[PDB]
Amino acid sequence: DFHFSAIFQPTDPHHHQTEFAKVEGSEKYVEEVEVFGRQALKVNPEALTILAHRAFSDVHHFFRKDHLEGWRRAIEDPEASDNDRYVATTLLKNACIAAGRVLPSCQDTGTAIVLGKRGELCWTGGEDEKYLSKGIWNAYRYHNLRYSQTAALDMFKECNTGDNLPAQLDLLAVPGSDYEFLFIAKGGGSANKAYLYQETKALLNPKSLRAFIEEKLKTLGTAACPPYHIALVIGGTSAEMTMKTVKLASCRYYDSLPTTGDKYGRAFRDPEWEKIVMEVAQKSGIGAQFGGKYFAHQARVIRLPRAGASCPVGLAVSCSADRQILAHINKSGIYIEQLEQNPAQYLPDTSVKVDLKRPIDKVRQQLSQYPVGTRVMLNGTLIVARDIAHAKIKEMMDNGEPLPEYMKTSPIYYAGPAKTPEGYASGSFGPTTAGRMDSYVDLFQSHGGSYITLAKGNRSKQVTDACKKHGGFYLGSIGGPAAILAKDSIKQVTCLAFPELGMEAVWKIEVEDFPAFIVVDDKGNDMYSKTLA
Amino acid sequence: DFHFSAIFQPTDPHHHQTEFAKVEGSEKYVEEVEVFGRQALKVNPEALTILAHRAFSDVHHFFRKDHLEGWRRAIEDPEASDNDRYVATTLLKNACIAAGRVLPSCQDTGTAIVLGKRGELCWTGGEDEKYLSKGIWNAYRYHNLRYSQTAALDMFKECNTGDNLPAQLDLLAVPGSDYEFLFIAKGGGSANKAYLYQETKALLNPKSLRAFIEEKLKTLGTAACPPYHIALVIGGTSAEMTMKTVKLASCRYYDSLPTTGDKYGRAFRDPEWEKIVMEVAQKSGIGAQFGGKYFAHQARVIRLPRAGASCPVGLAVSCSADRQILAHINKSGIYIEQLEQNPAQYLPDTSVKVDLKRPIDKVRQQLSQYPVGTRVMLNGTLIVARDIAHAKIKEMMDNGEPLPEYMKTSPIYYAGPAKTPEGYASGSFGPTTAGRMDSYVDLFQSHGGSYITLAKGNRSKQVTDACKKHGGFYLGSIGGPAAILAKDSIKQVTCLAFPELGMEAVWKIEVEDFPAFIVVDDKGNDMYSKTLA
Ligand code: SF4
Ligand code: SF4
Repeated sequence: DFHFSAIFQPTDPHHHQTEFAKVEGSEKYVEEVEVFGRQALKVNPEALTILAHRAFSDVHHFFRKDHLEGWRRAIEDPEASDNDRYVATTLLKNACIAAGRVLPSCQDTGTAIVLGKRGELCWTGGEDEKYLSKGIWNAYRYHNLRYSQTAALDMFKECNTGDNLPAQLDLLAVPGSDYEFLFIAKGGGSANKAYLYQETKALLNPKSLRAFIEEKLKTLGTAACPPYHIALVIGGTSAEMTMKTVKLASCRYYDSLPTTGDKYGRAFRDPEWEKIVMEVAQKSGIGAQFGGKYFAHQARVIRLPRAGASCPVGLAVSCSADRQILAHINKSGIYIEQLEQNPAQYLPDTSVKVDLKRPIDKVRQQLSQYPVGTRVMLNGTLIVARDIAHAKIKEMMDNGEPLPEYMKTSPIYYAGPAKTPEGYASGSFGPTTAGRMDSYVDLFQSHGGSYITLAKGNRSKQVTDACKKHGGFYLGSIGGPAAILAKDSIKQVTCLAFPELGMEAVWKIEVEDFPAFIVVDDKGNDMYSKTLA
Repeated sequence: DFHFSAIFQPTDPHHHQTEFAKVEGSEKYVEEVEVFGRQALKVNPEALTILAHRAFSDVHHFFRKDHLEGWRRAIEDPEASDNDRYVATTLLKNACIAAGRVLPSCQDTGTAIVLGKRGELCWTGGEDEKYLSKGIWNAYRYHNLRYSQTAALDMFKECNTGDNLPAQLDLLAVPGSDYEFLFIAKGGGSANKAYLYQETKALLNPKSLRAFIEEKLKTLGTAACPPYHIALVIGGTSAEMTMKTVKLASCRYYDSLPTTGDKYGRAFRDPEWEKIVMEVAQKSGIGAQFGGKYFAHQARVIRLPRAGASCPVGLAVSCSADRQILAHINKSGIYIEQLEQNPAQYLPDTSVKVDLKRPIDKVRQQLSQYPVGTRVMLNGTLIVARDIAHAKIKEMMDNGEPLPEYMKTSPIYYAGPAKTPEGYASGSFGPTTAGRMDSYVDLFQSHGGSYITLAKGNRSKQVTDACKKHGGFYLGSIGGPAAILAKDSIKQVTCLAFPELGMEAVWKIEVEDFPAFIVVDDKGNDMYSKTLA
C-alpha cells in the first residue's frame, strides 16, 4: 500500500515552546477573511518590513536562554580551566553592553537569512522579498550595524554594497493561513565552518563514526569563536538538503524532532550521539578559544534518510554571536520571539602589560621573553587590515611598489569595524579569523612588515614557520566581545587607507588594556599544537 | 536611497526557450477565479499526482538536446580519443534502448527532487507534498525503476523503503497564480560529486582560480560517469545557498542569468570562465571515462555575492543520467517539458575475450598477460555485491565467520539492479562507484576472495597497493549504459544471499560480451595515475 510520511515530523511544528511578544498595534496589518469556504488571512506587506526591521535590530543585542546558560555553565563548573571562565565572563560582560541597544554584540552583524513559510491562504501581495529586504535595509542603515555584503562587478572586481544587501530569502509554500518565520544573522566565521563531507556506508558504525567526529571537530578549531553550538547531520537526500538541515539544526530549529526512526526514513534526533559529540568536545581540551573544557555549549545530531549510494555529512556551528529569532503573523498580529533582556543575572555570583608606543622591534623583543599561553595587555597603536586590504597590498608588491609603511610600524589587527554610534569613540570592533590572511604572513615578513599580528583563531603551520624564521608573533584576541572592546579598550579610530572598502579599509586605532594571548612566538611554538594536532 | 535587487534575474524566468506538451484534458483540473480584485487559480491536487507521475516516468527514457549533442560531438570530433568515441557511442546506443519506454536509462533511478514554485494565489488545498509523493510513488511502483532510498531505523540499523520514497520536496512561495516546477531524478553517483569548499579572498584572482579549477576537477574523477555537465559556483550567502545553486546550475536552470554583475551583487554567469573550465577539462586528458578530450559536455559558472569574510565554492556535475524535466500548471492546464523521443538521429553512420567459467586463478593468469587500458569482453558468471553487502560480510569476519565462498569463486560486480520488466531477463543493471568499496579490497583479498572487481571510476591508492600484493585486478566497466547491458550482455540474474537488502542483495548473474577496461593490474599499474595524479 501507499503511505505518505514527511521527512521532518516535529512534535512542536509551530514552536510553541518559544516565548513571543506581539508588536503593538500590529493587528491593523492583518484581516481574517473567508473565501470559497476556507479561512484566509490578508496581510499588508508593510508588516513584513516591520517584522524584519525589529528582528534584525534586536537580535544584535540579546540572546536566547540556552546560549546564556552555556556561558554560566563555563564559569560555575569546577572542571573549567581559568581560560574558560575568563572567556565566558568576557562574553557575558559583552552581552550586557550589547543590551543597551547601542552597540551590536559582535562587529560582524552578519548576513540576513530569512526562512519564511507562507500559508496557502496567507496573502501578502507577492512582493514579500522586496518588503522583507526593506525591513532589513532599515535595520542596517538606521542602527549602528555594519554593511558586510560584497558585490561582484565581474569575477574578481568587487565592491561593498553599502546596505548589507542582498539577503538570503528562503520563502517556502506551506499549508494554512499563517506566515511563520526564522530570522538568522549568520556571522561570517560560523558560516565558514559549515562543512560538507561525502561519506559511505563504511562510516555507519560506532567505531568509525566516533573517529570521524574526533577527526572533524578538530578542523573547526577556534576560528569561529567557541563555545560552539555544534550541529551534525548524517545522511540526506542531497548535499544542499543536508547543509540546510545542519544550518537549521544549529539554530535549534529541529529540537522538537522525534528520537526514533521508522520504515519510512523520517528525520530524527539521536540524543545518544549528541552526548558522544559533547564528550569528544570536552575531552579535546580545546575549550573556550584558549584551552579548557567548554569547547561547545551543546550538540544536535540529526539522522536523515539517504540513497543507497549517497551518504553526505553536514557539520556546522553557531558562534558566540548566536543570532536567531522566531516569528509569525496571524489574525492576532505580528509575534516575534522574546530574547533575554537582562543578561546580567546569568553572571555569577595574571596579565602582562605591553605598550606598543615604541619601535616595533622593541615590542618584538618584549614578546620574545614570554612563552605561548601568556596573557598580555596591549596598550598602543594598531594598524587594522583584513582580506581585501591584504589582497591589494600584495598586488602592489607584485607591481614593484614597496610594502606600505603602516604595515611595518605597528602590529596588524585583522578586524573590520561596524558603524560608530553618535558620541562613541568606536563601534563594535572585534577580531576576525586570522587563518584567512595566512598566505600573506611569510611574504610580508620577508619584506619587513607584519611582524606582530593580532586576530582570532588558530593559524596554519606555515605561519609558525614564518614567525620562527623572521622573528614574528601572532597574538590571539578573545573573539566575540566586540561591544566591550569598543566601550573599554578602543579609544580612537581613524581611517588610514582604501576608504572605498568600507569596513575592510585600513584603520589606525589607539587601544588601551587590550586583552590577548601569545599564540605563536618567534621560536616555532603554537599554543594550539597540543589540542589541535 | 533604497533599491531592491533579486539575486537571480533570469531573462527567461518562465523557460519559454523550452518545448512543452499539454496533457490531454488537463484543463479540467484548474479553475480561474477572482477574489478581492485579484485573479487566482484553483488547482485540483490530483494534478500534482499526474504531473509527478509523467515527469518521473518519461525522464528515465529520454534526454535533452544539449545532452545528446555532447555525445554526438564526442564522436565526430577529431580530437576525441578512440575511447571517447567508444563511450559516447555506448551511451547513445543506451539512450536508444532506453527510448523503448521499457528499460530505464540507468539502473540508479535516483532520488526524486522536486523544485516547486507555488503562486501566492495558486490554491491546491495545501497537501501538495502528499499528492506529489503519490505521483512519485506511482512512477517507481508501476514502472521498471528501482527503490534506491535507505531508511534509518536508528543511527546504524538501516532498511530500504521499498518505493524510492521519501523525496526532497523544496516547494517555494512565488508571486502569481501559476505553479512552476523542476523535477530531478538525481542519481547517487553525481550527487556524491557535489563538493563544498570554503575559500577566501586569496582565491579571487585569475592565477589562483585557474589552479583551483585544475586541482578540484581532478578530484571528481570518473566516478560519476563522464562526460559531465560541470557546474561551478563562486560565492554565496550561505553554504546551502551555494550548494543549491550549483545543483540547479548543473540542470541549466540558470542559463537565462545575465553575464555581468552590478553594485547590488546579482548572480551572473561568467562565460569567460566557463570556457576556461572547458579548457581545463579537455586538456586534462581524463576524457570520457577512459582517457580523451570529452571529460565534460559543457560548463556553467555562476558568480554569487558573498560576505567580506565568507567565500563558499560549489562544484557539482550532472552524470550521463542527466534527468531533469521542467513543468508548470496554469489556466490552460498541465504542461510538461518535451524531451527528445528519437535519439537515433544523433548517432552518425579489437577487444580481448575473457572467459569467467574457469578457476578464478586461471582468469587472473590471463588478465596478468595484458597491461592497463586493455579492453576486455567478459563471458561467464559474476557475483554482484555493493555497499551494504560488503558491510555485512566485514561484520561477519569481525565475529570470526569466514569470508563466504561466493566472494572467491567469481569476480565481484559492484552493481544494484533495477526492477525486472515482464519478459525481460534483467532490468537496467549498470556499475556503481568503485571507490566506495575501497576499504574492503585488501581485507577480502587476504582471505582468498575479491581478486577481480568490476565497477566504474578510479579507485584509491590503497587498491593499487592491494592488487600488487595479493595479485588482483580491477576492471572498469563503462558506467552509465545500464539499459544496453540488460538487453544485450546480461543473460540471467539470480539472488544468492541477503535478500533482506532488496536491491543491495548478493546476486549471481551470467553475462555475455560484457565490455570492460583493465584499470588496475597485479603489478601496481593504474591507467588513471597519469591523468588523476
Ligand atoms: S567574529 Fe566570532 S562571534 Fe562574531 S560573527 Fe564571527 S565567528 Fe561569530
Ligand atoms: S551510475 Fe552513473 S549515470 Fe547512473 S546515476 Fe550513477 S553516476 Fe549517474
